[PDB]
Amino acid sequence: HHHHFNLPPGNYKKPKLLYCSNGGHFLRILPDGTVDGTRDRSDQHIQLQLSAESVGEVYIKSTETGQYLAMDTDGLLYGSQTPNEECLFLERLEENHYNTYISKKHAEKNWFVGLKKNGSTKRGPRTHYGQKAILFLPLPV
Repeated sequence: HHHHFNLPPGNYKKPKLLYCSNGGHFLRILPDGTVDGTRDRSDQHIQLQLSAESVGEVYIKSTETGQYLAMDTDGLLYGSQTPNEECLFLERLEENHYNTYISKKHAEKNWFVGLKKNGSTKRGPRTHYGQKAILFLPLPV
């Protein structure tokens, strides 16, 4: 492991909104495969079904479109029509409270799912432990 194994509480039974502490955006996977954040709680593309692969590993799937959150080779989040290596994230507790999502594929590089204050996703290399951008709270839909 390149990362700790503090796991967040909760389960994957229900879809979640992934609310980002940073700008208060919900992670959104748009139908065209774009990923960003929106503050609009009624948005139909922020309802995400997480599911476990191995313990601490998740897929993050748009319930609306079926797209999997994925991070590509250059660290960009995208919506994938099919689950692939890029779609696995290490879901961890952070600051004893939040959820973070580390690209499994790029775990050694500490590439996280992150939203900027302006609602744009962070590119993997731009994310780091310590950032607000990487901190998510899974909220009930």
